[PDB]
Amino acid sequence: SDQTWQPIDGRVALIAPASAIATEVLEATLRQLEVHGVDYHLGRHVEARYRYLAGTVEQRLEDLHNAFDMPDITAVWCLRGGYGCGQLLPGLDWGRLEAASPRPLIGFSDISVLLSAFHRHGLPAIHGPVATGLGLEQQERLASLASVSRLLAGIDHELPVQHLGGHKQRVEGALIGGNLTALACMAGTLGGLHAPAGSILVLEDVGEPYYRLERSLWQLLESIDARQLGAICLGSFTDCPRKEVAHSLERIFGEYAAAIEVPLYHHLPSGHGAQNRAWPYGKTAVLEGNRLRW
Amino acid sequence: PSSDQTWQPIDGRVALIAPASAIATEVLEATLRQLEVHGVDYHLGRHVEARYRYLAGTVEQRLEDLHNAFDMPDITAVWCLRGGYGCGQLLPGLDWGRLEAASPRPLIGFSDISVLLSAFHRHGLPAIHGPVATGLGLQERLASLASVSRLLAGIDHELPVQHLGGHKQRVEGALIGGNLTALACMAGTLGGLHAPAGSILVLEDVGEPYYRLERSLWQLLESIDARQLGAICLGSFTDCPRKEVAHSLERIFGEYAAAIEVPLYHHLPSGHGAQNRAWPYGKTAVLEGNRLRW
Repeated sequence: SDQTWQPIDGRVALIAPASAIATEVLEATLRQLEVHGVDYHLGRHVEARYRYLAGTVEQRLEDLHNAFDMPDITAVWCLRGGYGCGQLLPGLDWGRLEAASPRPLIGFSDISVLLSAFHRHGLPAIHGPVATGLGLEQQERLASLASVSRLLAGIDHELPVQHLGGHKQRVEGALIGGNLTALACMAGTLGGLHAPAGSILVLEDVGEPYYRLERSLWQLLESIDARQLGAICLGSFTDCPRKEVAHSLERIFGEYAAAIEVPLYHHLPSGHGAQNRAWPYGKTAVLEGNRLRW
Repeated sequence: PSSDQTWQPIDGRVALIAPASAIATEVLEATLRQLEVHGVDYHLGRHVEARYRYLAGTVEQRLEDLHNAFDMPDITAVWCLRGGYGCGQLLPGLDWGRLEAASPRPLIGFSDISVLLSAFHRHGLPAIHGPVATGLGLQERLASLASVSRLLAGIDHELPVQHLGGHKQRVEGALIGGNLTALACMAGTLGGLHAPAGSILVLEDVGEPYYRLERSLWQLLESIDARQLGAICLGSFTDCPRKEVAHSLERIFGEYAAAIEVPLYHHLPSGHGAQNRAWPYGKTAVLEGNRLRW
């Protein structure tokens, strides 16, 4: 059953590399982790505030590095996205991270920037709910949160997806992407999306008018070797007001996919709505039939 | 000497084009009537009334008009009708040789048009950051509109500024920049900001919460040789809601300017408010005390 958590072996490091956390949401999160018998390590600066950021870059870097020093940690679950994790990229000690035993980094939204950087450096990661999702359709939300422990245990390996137009085909490549806006906002920097040839580019977003999505897509595709992608795979675009625009969002995305001669898929249950099922970031997967399979 | 509301004659013909967002018919008509009141001979691009979603026609249609503005021998300025979104889309197909072959005809606009201003500067073509032509068809506003003809005629040479941070010595370099969001959205692409060493980076924006401004600023500065800039000079940040954020906008921009060790000025009367005085894009200027001069 998909609301059922798997035990998480070892300990989960909780860090806040992006936006600041409300105290009551943090405590509610920890109580839910305890319900589920999850042993955790709370980063020492998770309650820090520096404007809307979870502390200074230096504070966030200390917590992320500490998460990689402890030997019993088997996963690093980001508490909140929002904005700010790209700021850490010029300070990360990548060598200290490759040397630690495997511990997938977990999150979505702004955390997409760190997922991509991790993939570039050969480190495991998971695109899924941030841990404060625990402390906030309700059935779908609960299945999404449960999906993290289930993926860490290796017991889920597929999601449903639909091919939009085109023709029947099989696409195999690395799973990359996440939040369109966050990733576009790293183009031209050291944190630009890692997009090896053949990759399946997953995109989702929230809270944007269509012209801002198009602008972001144009930038992202112009900044990578787009024509060498295997596929573009849309998750959800939630709370994105159409405002009388003549073309649907799928028409716009379809025009871009056609321009680069890459197939377009959609309805992956991934993003900012109730459906946000975890998927392994940077692994080889296959688009076949009605699913994405790893 | 003349009042800032007093236009100068524009000799020859002004090409009106719409390389970004679509144009409302009534606003266009009022624009043309104001040009006629001022004795300005104009030519409307064949596709300026095109619509393709929110864009002023397809890429091919807009390229046809832009190219035509450089093919016609009697055109002495190219005044963009509206910004909004879309002119970066023209960069892949733009024939620079065709533009460079034509007699001098400054490109005028702001907002999204900043993207084209920068590309023109990279190709040694004259340009002006100031009101788009539809601003005519909608006292400080009138002075802003008059400043275009006055700058084409070469009679205005300075704008007021105020020092905000960093060293107080004279800065001399090329005037670059414009809209922060639009320029950040070209980072990592063929249309990225042309930012030669020593430049004075002007920035303005509208309608953004502070975290989005910071995200754009971090991207733009990380994507250029920021440390080699001469200065950052802020225009207006119009309708940018603070919403309880603990740090002021001046504090945030101060922190970034300090991080790259570049002096920071503000209160340039340039942007999306009533104060949008024209300045020469890509021209060498001097920033000293309470003035920017060229």
